[PDB]
Formats: sequence, structure tokens, C-alpha cells
Amino acid sequence: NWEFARMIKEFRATLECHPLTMTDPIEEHRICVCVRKRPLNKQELAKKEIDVISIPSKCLLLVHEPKLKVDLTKYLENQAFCFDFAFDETASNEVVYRFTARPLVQTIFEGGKATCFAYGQTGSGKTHTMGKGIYAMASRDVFLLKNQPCYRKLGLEVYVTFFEIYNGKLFDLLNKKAKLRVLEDGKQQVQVVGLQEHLVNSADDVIKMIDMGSACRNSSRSHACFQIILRAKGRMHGKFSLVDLAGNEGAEINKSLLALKECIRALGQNKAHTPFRESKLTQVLRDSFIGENSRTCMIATISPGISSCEYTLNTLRYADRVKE
Ligand SMILES: Nc1ncnc2c1ncn2[C@@H]1O[C@H](COP(=O)(O)OP(=O)(O)O)[C@@H](O)[C@H]1O
Ligand SMILES: [Mg+2]
Repeated sequence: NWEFARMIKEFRATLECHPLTMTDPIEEHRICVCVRKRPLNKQELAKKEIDVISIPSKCLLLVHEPKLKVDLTKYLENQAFCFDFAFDETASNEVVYRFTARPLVQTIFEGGKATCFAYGQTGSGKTHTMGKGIYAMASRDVFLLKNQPCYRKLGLEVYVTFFEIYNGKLFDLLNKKAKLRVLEDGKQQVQVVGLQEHLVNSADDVIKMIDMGSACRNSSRSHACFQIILRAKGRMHGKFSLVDLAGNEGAEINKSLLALKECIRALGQNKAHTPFRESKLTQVLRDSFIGENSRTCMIATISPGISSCEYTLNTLRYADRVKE
């Protein structure tokens, strides 16, 4: 694809770039939508994959889409997408976390609900981002916040869960992949019956849990959900749910992802009710899509190679419609 690479180089040599750094200020969003470009791996560089993604600013991602005219003239359809944050291949997990999940950790101490989702094709970087990862960094900061004088008063304990969702069925990853069941009552309250919450006193305990759990969980065909639950005297104070979604590149997965978008869209419009029932994922998280102090972030992970271009565009089109 020598000519497409040449055109991409000419575009990049003229593009003056000012991407995100950590001295950009943390932003407080109800709905935060971001994109994360991973680097080409050694195998992609070996197969001579072209990088078709540029990030000229904090908010802007460009796709250099290779196109053919009817007369077989090669050109680039350079497509732009605008997000709350765009993270390039130099952004570490710590930098991503700062602008996404980290500002939502306080939310659960104010008695709110927080969610964080990684979304994109298999091989994009969802598990790398969540599972070092955002689960561990959130857990760390939860234990720093609850040792502070303000919140050390409240008598808070920290509990955790870790489950996967495959083909509309929930499996407990901390209790031997037991097939739990999700039930809803007349007041639209949802409970995952048989899901045990595990008490934890340190972030090191949680990392042992995530490692225990990850060993259990193709994991590209399932959702994995790790929850941090704050309880005040056994009474729930706050909850953070963090989800490594199934790869979006079949019919169960697609309806699940579509369901999630609609629930996030409803949260965005501060609606009293959302269409939570349309997948198991959204049913289990129903509580996180409603309320005054409910907040969410989604990280759309992308593979930058020319051969993934159509999957990249699908991911970006979806992420584009998550926040209005
Ligand atoms: N930002 C990144 N920097 C370096 N390597 C990455 C990055 N994102 C993903 N990878 C690596 O690429 C491979 C695929 O990532 P993974 O997290 O398993 O993808 P997914 O969960 O979306 O299928 C892994 O070996 C992973 O560690
Ligand atoms: Mg994965």
C-alpha cells in the first residue's frame, strides 16, 4: 500500500499537533467519551501495516481512510471525530485513568454511582486498559480516600465483585464461574441472586481478587465487570462498576452494546427511567443510569492499522453517538 502510506506521510508532515498532556485540567463530566489509540505491535510492523490514525489535539482523532475512485485513483478520506479526550500511543494507563475513571472515584464517596466501560474491537486494548489497569488504580484511590479524615469518620467498608456476562448468562469469577441469576421486582429493582460481595482492606487484596478472577475468564466474546461497593454500616453508600466489554467486531453482543448506548444516552438526558431491560449488562447496572449524582465514562479503544480501518470507523461511529 505504498501510495496510501505516502499520502498519509504528506498529511502528517503538514499537520502541526498539540495532543493532550497531564497539565491539561481534569474535566468534570456527567458523560465522558474518550478514544485511545494503541501502538502498532511488532507483528503488525512485520506484516507492513500502515498506521492510519492521527491525533492532532486533545479532542480530535483523524482516520486516514484509503479510498478508490471509479477510475482507480487512490485518495484519502480523512475522517475527523471529536471526543472529550483523545489518547495517543504515548499515553500510559495512568494518564488515561486521570482523565476518565479517577474523577469518578469521589462520586462514590458523595453517595453516587459511577461506571467506566472499555469498548472496541478485539485486540484494541480494552483489557490492557482495565486489567497497572484501571481496576487497580481505582481500588488504590478508594483506599486513599477512605483513610482521609472526612470519610474516615463515616465507618466505610469496601467490598468487591467480579463477574462475566456471556450469552445473557452471568458467571461469578470469584466463586468458581457459578451461573448466578438476575431478577427484577415490581419496583424495577434488580438483584443478582447468589453474587457474593468480598470484603477487602487493601488495594493489594483487590489485585489478588482481579488476578484470581482474570485467570477464570474466548474472553473476547464476553463482558467482565468489576465493582467497588462502599457500605457505611452494611448500608450501601456508593458503587463504581468497571467493565471490559465484549469485542464489537455476535447478535447477543451487538444488542448488548446497543442497549448500553441507549442507557448511557438516557443518563445523559437525566431521565428518570432508562431502557435497562434490553440486555443483562444494562439490567445489572440499571441503578447506575439514573439519579442526580450518576456519572459514566467510556473509553473507545482502537487498533491503528490500515487493515482494521473499517472496524475502527465502526467503533468511532458508535462512540460518537454515546454523548450528545
Ligand atoms: N496502549 C497500549 N500500549 C502497549 N500495548 C498495548 C496497548 N493496548 C493494548 N496493548 C497490547 O495489545 C494486545 C491486545 O490488547 P488487549 O488489551 O488484550 O485487547 P482487547 O482486550 O481489546 O482484545 C495485548 O498484548 C496488549 O497488552
Ligand atoms: Mg480483552
